[PDB]
Amino acid sequence: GSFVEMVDNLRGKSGQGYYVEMTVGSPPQTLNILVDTGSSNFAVGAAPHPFLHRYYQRQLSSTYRDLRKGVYVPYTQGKWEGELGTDLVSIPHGPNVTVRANIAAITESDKFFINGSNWEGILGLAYAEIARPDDSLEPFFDSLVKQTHVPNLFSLQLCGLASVGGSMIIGGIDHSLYTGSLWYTPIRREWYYEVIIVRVEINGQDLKMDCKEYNYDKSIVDSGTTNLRLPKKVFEAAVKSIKAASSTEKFPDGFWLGEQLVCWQAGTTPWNIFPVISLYLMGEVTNQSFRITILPQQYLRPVEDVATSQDDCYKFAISQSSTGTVMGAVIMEGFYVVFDRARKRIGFAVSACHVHDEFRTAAVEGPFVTLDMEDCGYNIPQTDESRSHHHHH
Ligand SMILES: CC1(C)Cc2cc(Cl)ccc2C(N[C@@H](Cc2cscc2Br)C(=O)O)=N1
Ligand SMILES: [Zn+2]
Ligand SMILES: [Zn+2]
Ligand SMILES: [Zn+2]
Repeated sequence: GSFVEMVDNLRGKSGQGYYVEMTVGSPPQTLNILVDTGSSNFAVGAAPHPFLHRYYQRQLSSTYRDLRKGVYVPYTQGKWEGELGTDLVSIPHGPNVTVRANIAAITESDKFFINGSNWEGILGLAYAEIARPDDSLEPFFDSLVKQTHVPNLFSLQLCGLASVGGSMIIGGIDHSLYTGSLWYTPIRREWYYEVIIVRVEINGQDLKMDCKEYNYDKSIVDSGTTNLRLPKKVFEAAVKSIKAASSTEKFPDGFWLGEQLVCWQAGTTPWNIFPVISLYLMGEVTNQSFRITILPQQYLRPVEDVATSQDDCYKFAISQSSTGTVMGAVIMEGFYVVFDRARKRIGFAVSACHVHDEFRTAAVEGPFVTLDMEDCGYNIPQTDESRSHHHHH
């Protein structure tokens, strides 16, 4: 389990995320577990399901312990529930260690497991504050670091239903996985991997919004979300600008809504008419920022259709949010992303696995200096619910 032993430890399907192999219990049960930086629970399918043929069998693990407490996790479009416990956990293609970690055994779920996902669980890599049922349930990566000498850092190379590969390096940075500059942006608060967007450009034109609109009500880096997701005012601005550039094509509404493909004749897709998008992230130095630039190849995603082998067909992978900006697989695929928990920051470098345009490339570039501008962070109104709960830690 060197960094060479962790290179190419991820796999996935397109638009259904990336998974890593983990062994739970003794004797080991090997399971394919989705890597999810936008959540904080380790949870694994643990009863029969029509879309699963393997799951975690608690009864076959001699080292399993029941915490005698349930957890229930509702999402916008489904849910899971289960029994908490602890078991022994290792990553065959990751560090050479075993840890005792919390595991939610998923006993029931709705619209969580889909047809041909090929993962049987979720590895929440975010921080304790967002773990269910409360932040006292220690997340997997926190247990890894407290129990071993593994450095407090991990990095993801996610390479661009269709197969996809990648690398999760645990406790390090592998220079083979990126070229050129590694740029860091501060983690704003340790809950999600929350960051601050100071500027957005579409083919060099500034959206000119109050910078707080970009981060309303947060901006996060989330490997468990497919799209780039944008607060509604920002989404409208961006689509208006993207439509302007590509105006030689008049797409149906449903395309802009992510509901419909649009096609061209095989090999003739007019990429040059779709703009690059640059997101400027707050730099470590107080005046500075740096930009990540994504190609339209990143935000226009291919689906090989069924009455269409003659055609190249695409889905628009930028969608509206009412919960902030989410930089999902659409952003991360271009990049080597370093989650530097130890130093409270997130690095970006251009990935060595590159989905590149004939003329242009996805880029990581700085610094850019701002005499002033602003605090671009948004302060989420504090509920009485969140104010009262004690955090004796
Ligand atoms: C992290 C995870 C699995 C959490 C989740 C829970 C539920 Cl109930 C439904 C969809 C998702 C979900 N949706 C992704 C798409 C997706 C479905 S499976 C892996 C991925 Br990435 C998204 O909204 O972009 N992601
Ligand atoms: Zn293996
Ligand atoms: Zn108290
Ligand atoms: Zn607490």
